[PDB]
Amino acid sequence: EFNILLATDSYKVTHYKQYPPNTSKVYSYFECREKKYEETVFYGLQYILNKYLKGKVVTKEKIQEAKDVYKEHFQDDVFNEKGWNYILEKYDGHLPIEIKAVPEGFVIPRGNVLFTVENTDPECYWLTNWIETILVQSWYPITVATNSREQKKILAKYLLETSGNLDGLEYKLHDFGYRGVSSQETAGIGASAHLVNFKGTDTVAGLALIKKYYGTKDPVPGYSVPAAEHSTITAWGKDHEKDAFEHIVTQFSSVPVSVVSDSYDIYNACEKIWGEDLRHLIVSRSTQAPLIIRPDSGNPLDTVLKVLEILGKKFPVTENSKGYKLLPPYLRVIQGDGVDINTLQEIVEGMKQKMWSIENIAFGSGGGLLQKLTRDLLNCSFKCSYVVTNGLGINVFKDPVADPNKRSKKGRLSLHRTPAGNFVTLEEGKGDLEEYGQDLLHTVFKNGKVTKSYSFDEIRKNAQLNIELE
Amino acid sequence: EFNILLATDSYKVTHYKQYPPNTSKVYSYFECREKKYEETVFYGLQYILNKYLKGKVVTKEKIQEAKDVYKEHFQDDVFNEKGWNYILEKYDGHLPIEIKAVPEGFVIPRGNVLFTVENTDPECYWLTNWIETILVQSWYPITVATNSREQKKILAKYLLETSGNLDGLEYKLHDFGYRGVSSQETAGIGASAHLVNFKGTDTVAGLALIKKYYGTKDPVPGYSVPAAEHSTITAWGKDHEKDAFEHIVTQFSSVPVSVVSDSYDIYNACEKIWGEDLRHLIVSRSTQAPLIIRPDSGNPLDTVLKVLEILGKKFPVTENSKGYKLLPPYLRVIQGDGVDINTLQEIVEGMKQKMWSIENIAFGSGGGLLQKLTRDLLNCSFKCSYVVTNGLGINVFKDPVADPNKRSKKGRLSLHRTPAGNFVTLEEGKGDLEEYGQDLLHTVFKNGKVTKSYSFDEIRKNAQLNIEL
Ligand SMILES: O=C(Nc1ccncc1)[C@H]1C[C@@H]1c1ccccc1
Ligand SMILES: O=C(Nc1ccncc1)[C@H]1C[C@@H]1c1ccccc1
Repeated sequence: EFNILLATDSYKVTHYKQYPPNTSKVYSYFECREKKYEETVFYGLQYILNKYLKGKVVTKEKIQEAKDVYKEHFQDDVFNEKGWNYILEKYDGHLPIEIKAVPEGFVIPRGNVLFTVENTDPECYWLTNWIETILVQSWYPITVATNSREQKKILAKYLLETSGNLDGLEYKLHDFGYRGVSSQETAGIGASAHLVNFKGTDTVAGLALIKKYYGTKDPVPGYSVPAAEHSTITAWGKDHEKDAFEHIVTQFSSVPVSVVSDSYDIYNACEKIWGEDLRHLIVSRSTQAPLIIRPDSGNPLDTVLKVLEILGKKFPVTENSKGYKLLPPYLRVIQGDGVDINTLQEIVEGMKQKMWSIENIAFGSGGGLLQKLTRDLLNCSFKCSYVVTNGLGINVFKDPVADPNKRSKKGRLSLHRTPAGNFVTLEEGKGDLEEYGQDLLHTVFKNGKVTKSYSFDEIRKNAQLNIELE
Repeated sequence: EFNILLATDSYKVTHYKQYPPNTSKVYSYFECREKKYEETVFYGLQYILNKYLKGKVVTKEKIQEAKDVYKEHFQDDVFNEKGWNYILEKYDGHLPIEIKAVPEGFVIPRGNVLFTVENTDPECYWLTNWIETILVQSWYPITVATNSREQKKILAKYLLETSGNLDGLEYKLHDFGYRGVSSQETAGIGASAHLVNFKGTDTVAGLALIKKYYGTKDPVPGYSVPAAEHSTITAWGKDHEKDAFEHIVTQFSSVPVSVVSDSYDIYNACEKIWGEDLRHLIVSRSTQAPLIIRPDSGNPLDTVLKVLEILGKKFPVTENSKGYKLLPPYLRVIQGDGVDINTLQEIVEGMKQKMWSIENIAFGSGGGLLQKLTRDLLNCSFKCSYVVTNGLGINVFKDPVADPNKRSKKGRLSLHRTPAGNFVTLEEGKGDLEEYGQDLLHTVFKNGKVTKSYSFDEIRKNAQLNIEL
């Protein structure tokens, strides 16, 4: 049982006593603060609204539980029982909050308002920032989606250059991160964010999240193929690696199959086992059912290049129309060790310099894709910009003397199109002057109800690369 | 509804067809592989066993659900419906698996077996590695607990050096990480791991997890105090920072209170607002209720030193018996911006060089404590080391030519004390020779039941520092 009264930073329990007396409104906003990663994919708020914020989220039992915990946690009675009881009694436990947000999947430059939050009842001035903690966790799906999309840009650039098209782009970066994230819940959220950009995942948790909170026309948003792990090779005994390989490709003779080949000696496996002993089982395969050789150790670039060099001398290689080398269609490689945005770039550039088409390769990324990310990467941050006290609206902000990068925006905010068609965030309520047309934010949550939402299909469309659009 | 059939890496769905025919046993183990972090705190498995693995985890509906998902996900029928149905029918959906583990809270050098997993029914040879993905997520609480403990070592060293004792050590690193982690579930897990070493947290989710899965004799495992955020200062208006400060310290006059002081100018706030205008509200406070000034921007070391310098000239400073400067007991500082294990070390060393006692300072850490960690830090890894095929046991392993650091252990494993009192992992079933005393791994899970559990108090005792001991 999730309890929103226990889902905030402890200190926020004490904030209702700290605001100016007679404050009726606290209005706050989220941005990926300006400080690469020049643009961000807005994704993941819909999950939070539906799972945690909507409907009757306050009960008598939840109030009592919070009261009991905080009494011990603070060694003192500081919890706002009356304020929560008010929400329970007046609104049947629905949060009197309004949230406006940019559409999910939208690609927005850094330093723009992405969503805003304010209380709709003056008694609940304290509620706006109570829910900061839970809303700020949107940093994670935003950051995974953004970083995944940046890798898609790299792949698109090199695939286009070496092959002349973008065929298969959406399968070129595969999610291997299930074991390498910090929890089951994180796995689902992160995998779903990667699927905004790609269709390949082994993190099964992502599928159910998308189906429940977003939805797609297709039965599932992501796909995989049969593949070995070291245990299914090594279990055969060291002297029987060939027997393992033969068994596995024969079991999966009519679908693609990935086979980890570095259990003992990746180079021997490629040149002698695949390239000689079992070559007859590989050259007979369909182009719809390639063997995908998987190295998993060594310097990622050096190993990929050597694997390709080996395979190129054992199998028929062609030269595509762009002048790049191409393995036969029944044979491909996947590099799934040590892959992050930096090493991805290094590998594709190294392949290009050695005249290997990016058609030859796919990438798997685990920790690099879903775990090795923090809220600091995009400076995802939630701040109060406007309050009303004694009936007077005041534009408020922070501006620390030793770090201008932490300055926050002032007043009521709105998001607009500029005359050149770019985004601009207007501060100090200046959107009301109507010199920049209509506010692009939409009300997505109001008084316990989700008022606007997006399918996963629409999110994917919003998050497309320009090069995909053209 | 969590469905264990959907809680694995997709490729594992296909592995039942890949093992050698006539394989009746797959035995696997977890270690923090040797490659700084020389010893690791084993913590978090009990959470996973109880939340996800125990009891009736297979149902007819869960089997059909997985069958339906995998058909679309693979565009093919590759799912082992028969194998899962066997578990449902024979074991009432309880997993025929045995897991043996070192006690939670134990501090073990890198490269040792921490837990092992094996099937208890020959039909379920494939199940051992099905659950690799979910068990390997134990890397997270192990790594948080370990990294938190390493920071405790740094704090203990410098606190002892500058003050002569370790009073308050368990409150010196406070968890600020709730907003900076990737999910609600991660928040609870990570916060609980930090609480193995410390008692201060604002990540409330950690308390409920500990209460549910571990338990403590005291009502709660972690504590906090009232504190401001920028919004409760800035809401007063730029020209009214002093009014906000005054209101807040007066509201919380008899308890400790942390007040963020850098909204506009941290140095002005310390020297003029706290140090002059409101000084009378500070020097009147109890030792049990200090003002805790909180900078939150600028170079962490430079800002801490400048804050201390300012306060030292506006408030009476003493020199303790070790020769280090000490603020009055009603005034302390907390640095809660940009703190990780590296910058923590930098700050305490810088303070020491400038003759400031570590008694003066506490640290808050958020992303650095709970998020900026990966499975690679301690090389947490799960590997098959033993199989039985055609009734014969075989010791198995990987040993990639280009990376000896990825070599895995061979055969049946056990963990023992050495004659000098250290730890050793015995391979190839050599523990059976009985030359190294009892195996330190205990059965914690067998056939759907959690067979051995630890309280959070026991875990804390096991994870103590030597200096504490
Ligand atoms: O290579 C694989 N899958 C694959 C390959 C090519 N296209 C799609 C999926 C799986 C063996 C890789 C894997 C998957 C999940 C975790 C760890 C390793
Ligand atoms: O300083 C604080 N708490 C504190 C201070 C000293 N001892 C214990 C807790 C809270 C204001 C810090 C905070 C807490 C949670 C998230 C972000 C920032």
